[PDB]
Amino acid sequence: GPHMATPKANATTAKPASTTSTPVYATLSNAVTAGAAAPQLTTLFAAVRAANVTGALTANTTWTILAPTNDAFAKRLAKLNLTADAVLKNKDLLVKILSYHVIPSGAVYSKALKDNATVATALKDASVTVRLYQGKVMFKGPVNKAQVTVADIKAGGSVIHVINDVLLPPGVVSDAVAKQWKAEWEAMKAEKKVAPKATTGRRFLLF
Ligand SMILES: CC1=C(/C=C/C(C)=C/C=C/C(C)=C/C=C/C=C(C)/C=C/C=C(C)/C=C/C2=C(C)C(=O)[C@@H](O)CC2(C)C)C(C)(C)C[C@H](O)C1=O
Repeated sequence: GPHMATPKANATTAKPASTTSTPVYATLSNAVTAGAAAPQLTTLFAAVRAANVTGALTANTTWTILAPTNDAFAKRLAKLNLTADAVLKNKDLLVKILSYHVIPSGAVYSKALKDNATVATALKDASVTVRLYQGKVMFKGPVNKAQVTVADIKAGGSVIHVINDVLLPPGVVSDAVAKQWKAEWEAMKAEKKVAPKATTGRRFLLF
């Protein structure tokens, strides 16, 4: 018989903006404005904003982002012995790192939260392990681990958690730095062979 059909098409865009002060947010826009007003996420917002990724934050969008306090960046930065400006100007690294900070896996649930339960980030070949301790959600990766200090941030459409430290993907950490942590396991003397991929430390001041 008569078997004929047609294609489909649909799309929309919006750029809302409203600065308010309340315990519960209405949408992503509300969440961002909240963190932006507080210096607690100065560094983070500094990268997230400059990165121009905020555009992704829309309504009816379920996502899990990690907003680590300033101390976090200052910690990992001091330990890695690197410059922030060099990265701030480097869009490549900006999104490269921020990508991991985000979790497209979706709003995690306490019921699903487990010790072995792993989470997949936006960055390919990047995942973290879930850990339960003191009724808190702890994260652990291949290099450097952090713990969620304040979570359950009332948001609209999406959800964000506050961490004390920040985590970085494989390859971003230098050999020397990464070695400092590897030494802990090296002491055992029983693992697989691993080599570097890229180096870092290219920045000079000029007036
Ligand atoms: C862009 C983009 C993509 C990628 C987008 C990324 C990677 C976005 C990253 C966003 C972040 C990281 C947002 C963080 C957004 C973070 C936000 C909104 C954080 C809010 C934090 C708050 C309100 C914290 C509050 C408190 C604090 C901090 C305390 O310390 C307590 O004491 C008090 C209390 C009140 C609990 C894509 C790949 C999908 C491709 C798309 O085509 C596209 O276009």
